[PDB]
Amino acid sequence: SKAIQVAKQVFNTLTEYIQGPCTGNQQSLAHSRLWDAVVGFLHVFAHMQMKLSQDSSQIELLKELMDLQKDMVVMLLSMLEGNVVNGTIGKQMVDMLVESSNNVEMILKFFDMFLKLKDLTSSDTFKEYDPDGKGVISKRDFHKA
Repeated sequence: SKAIQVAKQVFNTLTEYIQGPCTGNQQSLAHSRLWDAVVGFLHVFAHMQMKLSQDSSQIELLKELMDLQKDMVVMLLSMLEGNVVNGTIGKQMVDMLVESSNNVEMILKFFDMFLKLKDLTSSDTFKEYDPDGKGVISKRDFHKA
């Protein structure tokens, strides 16, 4: 937990060098080894989000991993805010998505799991499946539903 907070707080002070769109300060950062640092950070997130979503002892930890995951993309959102269309900084950001192809799809397929959780719970074909409604359904009837 203490190793994430320093990576989060160093990510915040990377945004503030960029945000008010000082264009030279995002030229000289796009030519650095920033992209190598954020390529490896996704590789942590795609693997870690599965295995810490197995017990409630890690779900205290996973919120801090989720919080850094939000705090990473706010930075590279702030690199894009001076583009035109086929802009240079727009091109390289696809490059660290293609040179990091295989690992960005684990989190997208991870977010699809819990986004469908609301309406299946909000579907009356499921709402009266085992119970009427109390805080309890089943495992085997929850399986087939």
